[PDB]
Amino acid sequence: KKVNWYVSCSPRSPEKIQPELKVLANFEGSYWKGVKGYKAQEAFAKELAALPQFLSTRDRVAPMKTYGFVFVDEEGYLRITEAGKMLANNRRPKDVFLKQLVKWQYPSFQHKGKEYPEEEWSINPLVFVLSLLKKVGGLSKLDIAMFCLTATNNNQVDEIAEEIMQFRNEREKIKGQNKKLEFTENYFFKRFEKIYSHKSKIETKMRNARDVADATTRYFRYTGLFVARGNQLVLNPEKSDLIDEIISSSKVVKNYTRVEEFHEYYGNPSLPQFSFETKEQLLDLAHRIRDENTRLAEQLVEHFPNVKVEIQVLEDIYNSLNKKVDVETLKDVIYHAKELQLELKKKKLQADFNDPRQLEEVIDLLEVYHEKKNVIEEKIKARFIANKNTVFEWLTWNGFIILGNALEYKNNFVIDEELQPVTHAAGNQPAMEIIYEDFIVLGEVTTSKGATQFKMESEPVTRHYLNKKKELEKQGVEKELYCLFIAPEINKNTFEEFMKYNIVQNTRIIPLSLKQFNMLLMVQKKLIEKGRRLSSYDIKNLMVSLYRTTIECERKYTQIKAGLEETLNNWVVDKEVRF
Amino acid sequence: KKVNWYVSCSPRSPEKIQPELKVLANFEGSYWKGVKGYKAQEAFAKELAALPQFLGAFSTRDRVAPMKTYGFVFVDEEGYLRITEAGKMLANNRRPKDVFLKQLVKWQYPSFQHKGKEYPEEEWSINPLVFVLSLLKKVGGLSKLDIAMFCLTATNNNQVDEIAEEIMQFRNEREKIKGQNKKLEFTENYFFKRFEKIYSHKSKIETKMRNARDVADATTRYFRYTGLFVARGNQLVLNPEKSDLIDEIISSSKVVKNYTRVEEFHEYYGNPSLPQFSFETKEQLLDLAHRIRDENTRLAEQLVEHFPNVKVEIQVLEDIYNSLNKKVDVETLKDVIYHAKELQLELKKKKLQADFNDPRQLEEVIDLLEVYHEKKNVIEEKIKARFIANKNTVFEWLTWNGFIILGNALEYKNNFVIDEELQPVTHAAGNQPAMEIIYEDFIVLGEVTTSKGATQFKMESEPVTRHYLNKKKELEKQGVEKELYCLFIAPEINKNTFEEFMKYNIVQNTRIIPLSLKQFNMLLMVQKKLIEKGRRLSSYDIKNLMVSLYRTTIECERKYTQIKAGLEETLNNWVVDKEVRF
Repeated sequence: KKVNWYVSCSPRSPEKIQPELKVLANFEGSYWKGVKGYKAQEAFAKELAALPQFLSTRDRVAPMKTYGFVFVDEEGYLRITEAGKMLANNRRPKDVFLKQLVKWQYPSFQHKGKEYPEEEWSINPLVFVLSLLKKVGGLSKLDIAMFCLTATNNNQVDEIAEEIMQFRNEREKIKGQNKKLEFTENYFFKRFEKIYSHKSKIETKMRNARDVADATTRYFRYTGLFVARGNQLVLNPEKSDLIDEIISSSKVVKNYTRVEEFHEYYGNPSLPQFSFETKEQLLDLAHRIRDENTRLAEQLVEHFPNVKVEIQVLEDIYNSLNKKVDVETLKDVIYHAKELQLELKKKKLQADFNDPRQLEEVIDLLEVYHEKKNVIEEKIKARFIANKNTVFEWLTWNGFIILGNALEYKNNFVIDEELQPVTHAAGNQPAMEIIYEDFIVLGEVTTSKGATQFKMESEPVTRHYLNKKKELEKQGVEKELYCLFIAPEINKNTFEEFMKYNIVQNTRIIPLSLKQFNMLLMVQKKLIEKGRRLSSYDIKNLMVSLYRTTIECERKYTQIKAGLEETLNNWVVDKEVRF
Repeated sequence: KKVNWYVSCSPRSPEKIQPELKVLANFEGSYWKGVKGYKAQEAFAKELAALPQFLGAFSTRDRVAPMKTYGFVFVDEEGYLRITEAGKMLANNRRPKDVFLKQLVKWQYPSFQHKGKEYPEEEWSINPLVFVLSLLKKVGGLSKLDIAMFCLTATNNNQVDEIAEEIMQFRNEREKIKGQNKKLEFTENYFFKRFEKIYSHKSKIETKMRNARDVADATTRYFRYTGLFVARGNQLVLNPEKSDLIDEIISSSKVVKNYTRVEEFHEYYGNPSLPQFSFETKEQLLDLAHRIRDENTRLAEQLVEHFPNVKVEIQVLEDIYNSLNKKVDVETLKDVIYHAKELQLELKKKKLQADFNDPRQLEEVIDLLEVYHEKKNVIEEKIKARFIANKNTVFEWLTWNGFIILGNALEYKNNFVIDEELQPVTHAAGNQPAMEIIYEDFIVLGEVTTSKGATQFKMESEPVTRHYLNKKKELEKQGVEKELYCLFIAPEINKNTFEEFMKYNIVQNTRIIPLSLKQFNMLLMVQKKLIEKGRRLSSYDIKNLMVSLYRTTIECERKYTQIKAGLEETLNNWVVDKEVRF
C-alpha cells in the first residue's frame, strides 16, 4: 500500500499539460493497451518531442489520466474526456483545472483496490488543503511535503491541523535560525520513519516529498483558489463563497472501479455544478466583475491613461452579450473579464508605486542579488514560494512597472491571482515583453555567471530577439524592438557576443548590469518625490541611445563597456537629479 | 607557449625510476652542464645499460628529465649534479610510493624545469595531480580518454569548475546519442574540434590527440602509484580509503613563486617531508598505525577459519608492529604504517579467495579469460571497456586470479603492478615471470602470452627458460628446498615453443608445463564445480597436478603429438579424479 497522494512533476507546472494534451487528442480512437497499442504510443511520443516546447510515454500520460483528461476504455482504446477536449482547445483552462482538481479523489480509477483500501483512503486532496487552511494559516512547500501528502482521508483535517499547530509551537522554542532548520529537518526524518541504508533511504523519500509539494503549490495556485503570501500558500479572499460551496458539496464517489461510469462523472468539466451557474446568476456575476473593473480603471485613468487598453478590451469582451446570452457565452465573458482584471491589477501596481516604500521594497529585494548564493536563497525562501531565478524575473518585471507608460507589461513567467510568482518563462520565450506606444522592450534576465552564462544566455537571447522581430514583420507591427539583458554580473563574452549580433545581425540587444538596472529605479523614485515621472519618450530615448552606442562605438570590449556607462550617465544626469 | 602539461612515457611506469635514480646518484658531485659535463653523462649511460632492465649510450637527457621534473635531481648553479633528499630516499628505496605521493603533490607549472616564455604566469598555475583530485570530486571518474581530452590542456587550478561543467555536458550530449558506433563518432568529433581550437592539418591535430592519449596512460599509471587514485572499470577514481588525505591535499596545495632559482626551489621541491600533513605527529601517527592494525586484524579474522593461508600475513604484521616495542619515533611509525599497508594489500589478495566462493565472481574470471580466444580487435574492445590496463597486462592479471581461485598458496606474487584495489597497471618486467605462486612445499611460476606462432617462439623460448633457471639457482642459493614448476599459458601454444620446453625439461632439468588457455580454464571450471558441492582443491591436488604433468613431459615418447596427447590424458585423469560433471 501507498501512504501519500501525489501531484506528478511531469510537468511541474500545470500550464504545460495543454500542449501535450493537444497532441494526445490526435490519437483518440487508437488502440492503446498492451502490445497492439505500441504503434500509437510510439507515433505520439514522436510527434510530441517535435514541439518547440521540448527542444517515457507512460510517464507523461499518467497525469493526464489522473486529472481525468484521458482514459483507456475497457476494450483498449484511448479516449479523451469532455474536460480533456476543453483543455486541448484551450477553453477556460484554469476553470477546467479548478473543476477537475476539485473532483480529484482517492481512491479513483487510477488509484484503486490493493494499494488504496477504503479503510485508509477517502480524500479530495485539493479540498483537504482548502479545509486545512481554514484552520492553520498557510502552508509552505515544506508543510505540505511534511504533513499533507501523507494525509489519506478528508476526516484527518482537525487531527492534522492540531499536529501542525503543535509543530509550530515546538519550533517557536528552538532558538537559532540554524537550530530551527535542524529541528524541522530531524522531525521530517522521524515523522517519515514512523510512516515508511536506513538513513539515506528515508532522506530520498523526503526529497521526493519536497518535489511533489512544489508541483502541488503550482497546480493549486493555477486554480485561482489559493494564492501566495510570502512563502505561504493561503486562500484567495476573492473566492470565499466558492471555497465554501466547494467544501460543502465535496465527496468521494464510490463508483470508481468501472472506467466508463467513473469518467462520465470525472471527465465532466460542468461538474460540480455550482449554485451561481445559472443564466440569471451568471449575468449578475458578469455585471459584478464589470463594475469591479470599471471602478479599478476609473480610479487610475487620471494619473495613468495606459489603462484605456484594458477599458477597450472590456468593451470588446462584453459586446458578446449583444449577440448571445447563454450560459456558455457568459462563462467565457466572466473568464475573460477576470483575466482582464488581472491586467488591470498590473496597471494598479503603477499607482501603488507612488508610495516610496513600495518602490523601495523592489529596489531592496533586487539588491539582495548582489549578496552571495547562500544569502540569496535565504532571504527569498523567507519571502516567496517560487525559487530565486523565477523571483528575479518577477522583480525585474516590477522594475518596468515602476518606470511606467507601457501599454502592456507582459510577463512570460507564470504569476497567480495576486500577481505573485510561480514558474519561470519557458525556454522558447524571453522572461517578459514590455509593450510601449511606439517600441517594444524584451527583458532577459539571469543570475548565472562566467562560462556558464555564455552557455545558457547567448543563443537563447539572440534567438528570442530574432524570432520576435520576425513575428512583428509578419503581423506588420512597426515598432522598434530592443532587448535589455540584465544580470547581476554580465560576463565579458556574453556582452561581446550581443555586440557582434547588434552590428552583424542587426539585433538591438542592450546588456545592463543589475547595478545599472537599479539606478533606473532610483532615478524614477527621485522624480516621483518631486511630483514628476518618466515619460514614454524618456524610455524610448534611453533605449535608442544605449543601442546606438552598441553599434557606433569602437569594437573593443572596454570601449563599448564604458560607452554604455557614458550614455547611461548622460541620460541619468539629463533628468536633473543628483546622487 | 605550451598548452599542455605532461607525464613523460620514459618510463611510462613510475616504479622504473628507482633503479635509474640509484645508478644516477653514484654521479653526485660530478660536473654535468655543457661541455665539461660530457664525461659524466656518458659513464652514466653505460652503467645504466648494465641493468637487467635495459637488456630485456642513447639519449640521456630524456632518461633524466623525469628525475628533474619530480625533484629527484638538479644541476646546481656551478653546473654540478645534485640529488635532492627526495631523490636519496627513492634511491635507497625507502617508502617509495610516499616519496612519489609527496613529489607529485608538490609538482607544479610553472616550475624550475618549466618556466619563462614557454610557461607564463598569465596562463599557467597548476598542480596537475591535485587538479585531477579536485576534478574527480565533481565528475566521479575519468577514463584515459577523458584525461586526454579535458585534463592535459588545463593550465590552471581554477579551471576545475569550468572543466567539470564542460565534461558533465559532454556526457549529457553523448548519453542522448543512440547507438554505439555513433557515440564513438561524436566522441572523436568533439575531441577533434576541441584540440583544433587549442592547437596536412587534419593529421597534425590527430598526432596531438594520439599523444594526448599516450600521456593520459602514463598519467593514470603515475597517479595510481601514489595510492591516491585507483581504477574502477576503465575509470580513474579517487581511493575511498583516502578521503581525509585527499581533502587535506586539496586545501594545502599551492604554486610557489620562488621557482626561478635552482637551489631555493629544490630546498622546497626536493624535500620529501613537504608538504607536512596534519596527522604526521607521533600522536596521530600512532593512531594511524593502530587503525591500520585493526583493519588488518579484522580482515585476517574473517578469513582464518576457512583460509588458514592468512597465517603468513598474521605473522608478518606481528613482526612489523613489534618494532614499536623498541622505538616510537616518527620515522619508525612512518615505516610501520608503510609496511602495514603493503601487508594489508597482501590480505586483500587472500580475501579474493573468499570473494571467489561466490560463483558469479569466479565465473567472471573464466569469461574474461574466454575473451582471449577471440580475434585481436574484439579482445581490445572488450578489455578497453573494462580496464585501464592494456590486454597483455590484463591477461597476466586474469591468470593470477586463476591461481587465487585454485587456492592454497602461501603467496600469490604478481610481478606485474596492481593498484591499491588490486586492479592491473603494468605488465611484469622482461627479467621476471608474470607471477610466482608460492605454496607450502612447491613453487609455480606463471608465464603467459597472447602471442602466436613464430613470434611466440621468438618472444618466449628464451625468456621462459631463463626465468626458470634464474629462479632455480636463486632457491638453491637460499637453501629453499621446494620443487619449482612453471605453467606456460597461451591461447594457442606454438609447436616449436612446446618442443623447446620439452627439450629443456629432459636435457636441462627444467619443469616447464605448457597448458592451453582452454586447459587453464578447465582447472578453474573444475574448482568452480567443487565449490558448488561444498568441496575445493587442496594443496595436495595442485602439487599432484604439477608433478604428473611434469612426469609426462620427461617420460613420454619424444614425438610432439605423443607428449601433447600425454598431457591431455594426464589432465583428464586428474579432472576425472575430482568427480565432477563435464
